[PDB]
Amino acid sequence: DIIIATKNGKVRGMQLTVFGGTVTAFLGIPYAQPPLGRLRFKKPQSLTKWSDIWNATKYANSCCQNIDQSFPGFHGSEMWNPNTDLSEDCLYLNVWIPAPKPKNATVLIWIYGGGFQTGTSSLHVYDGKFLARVERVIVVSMNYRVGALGFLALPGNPEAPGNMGLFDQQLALQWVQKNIAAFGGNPKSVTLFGESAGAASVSLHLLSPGSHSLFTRAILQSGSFNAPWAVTSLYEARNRTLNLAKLTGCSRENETEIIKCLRNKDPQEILLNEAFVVPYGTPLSVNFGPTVDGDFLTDMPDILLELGQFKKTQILVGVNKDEGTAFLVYGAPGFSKDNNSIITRKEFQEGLKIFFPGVSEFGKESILFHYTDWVDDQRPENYREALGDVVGDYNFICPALEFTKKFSEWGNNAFFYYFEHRSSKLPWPEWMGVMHGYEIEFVFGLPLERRDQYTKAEEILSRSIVKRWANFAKYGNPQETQNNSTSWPVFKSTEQKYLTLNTESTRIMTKLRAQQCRFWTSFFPKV
Ligand SMILES: *[C@@H]1O[C@H](CO)[C@@H](O)[C@H](O)[C@H]1NC(C)=O
Ligand SMILES: *[C@@H]1O[C@H](CO)[C@@H](O)[C@H](O)[C@H]1NC(C)=O
Ligand SMILES: *P(=O)(O)Oc1ccccc1C
Ligand SMILES: [Cl-]
Repeated sequence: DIIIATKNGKVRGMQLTVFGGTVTAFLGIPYAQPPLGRLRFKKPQSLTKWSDIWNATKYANSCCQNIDQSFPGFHGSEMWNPNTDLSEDCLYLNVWIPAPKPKNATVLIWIYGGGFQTGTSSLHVYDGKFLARVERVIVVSMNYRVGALGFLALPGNPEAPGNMGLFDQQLALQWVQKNIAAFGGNPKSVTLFGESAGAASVSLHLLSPGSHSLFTRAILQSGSFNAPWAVTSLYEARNRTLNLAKLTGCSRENETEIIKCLRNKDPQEILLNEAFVVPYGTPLSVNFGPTVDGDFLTDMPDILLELGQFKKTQILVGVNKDEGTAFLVYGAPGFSKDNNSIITRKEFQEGLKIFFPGVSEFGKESILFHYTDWVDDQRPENYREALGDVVGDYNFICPALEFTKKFSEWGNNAFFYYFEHRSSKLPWPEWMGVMHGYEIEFVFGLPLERRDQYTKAEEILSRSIVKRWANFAKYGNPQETQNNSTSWPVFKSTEQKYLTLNTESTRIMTKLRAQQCRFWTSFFPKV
């Protein structure tokens, strides 16, 4: 039997055999009072002590959320869908520790993406047993509230102050601080890592004074707070909270009464109205996400970044070669996962309307002008490739690069990667390339399991990535020192060196998407 005593009480785990070894999993440990009843939309309350033991032997409830129903039965989309019961009672976390119990282990804390609207820690691609086994780090991941239940904002008013889901994450980092030493973890060596909204979450913890002392280093996969989908303004969070109230018939005059009304609704009624709090949406709509609450976030984060107001430490940042492709089949005319999606100039233009609904005629045209000046000729996939690049560059790549330059300008070592490998098992079609979210299985070490139909070259690549991530967490330096590897250089501004990740040749390059990103971060914010 394997029992650990934590501040709030005893917890029992279970033994897992991985790679001829053993890993101890503590799945579903509670870290806050369930935010039910009068607690909905509030910050998370600390947990009530318990006698007896807590059986942490299965993944807990996932947080209430709408599910992707565009491709029922298709693994490509359903692998991201929640794999545990949905419930408002969902504030739990997981711990994987190597066996035997480590002495002073570096800790990796995972934060999932999901556009702040979806996600759960219990996904197969976030299984931390491989990392614990192979690198002897301890892996932690938590569930946190998403959508309106987690980001509904009536700013000021503590009944629904905004950013609750970010505070869920923060209370969990706190739990690691007070508890991880009992699991053989080193609270002084904690690395946050996350992807998409997870990565943008990590970036926000870098700015939040309440998070400063709760971690050491940070890894941001395909995401940062300066991404255009990442932070809702005070003015439009307001319109959204109100619109949600009208739709749900909770429009009151006393703001606190509106919240009280919203508290006596079935989550389904709130989930089903979330999508219409906006006049026109995009496949990348974040209807309820982070705001400037004056608490977790004390000012507009672009200002804090620009002015050096963040945790001074090392960061590891990167993106995938075809970030934008994933989103083209959730709306763009002429696009399908089931054919090669050769679209026309008119389908491209219509495609911008989908992705940039609120921008001017001139704005959509400026994008067209920048991305359609090509050569030879008359290449049928021109418009197809270009639209994917538009969405990728604007939503992910350029803000990640920009974040990194700005962060590095204040003295800290930063490391940038460009993930170029399309998985051998990718269920999506070839034209969609190296998709958003498909580096994760490599980071978490799935290809190490050689019964899982990955090629050997993928096993090797994953092993190197796992080693780089682990060395970054342990030592702030994402090198692989033992197997004649390419050194990964710091990303300085001006020089802007980055490292390519692929199965064949690993290369140092400079100035990723220079021309494109010049268009986005300099010209485009003016339109
Ligand atoms: C673990 O490591 C830290 C250094 O980061 C040290 O301060 C702490 O005392 C160590 N605790 C032990 C002995 O496990
Ligand atoms: C609104 O109602 C709440 C709950 O009864 C009360 O606490 C608050 O003081 C009221 N505020 C206003 C502006 O009437
Ligand atoms: P992530 O996979 O969470 O991608 C989304 C989805 C919806 C909205 C925004 C974003 C970044
Ligand atoms: Cl509080």
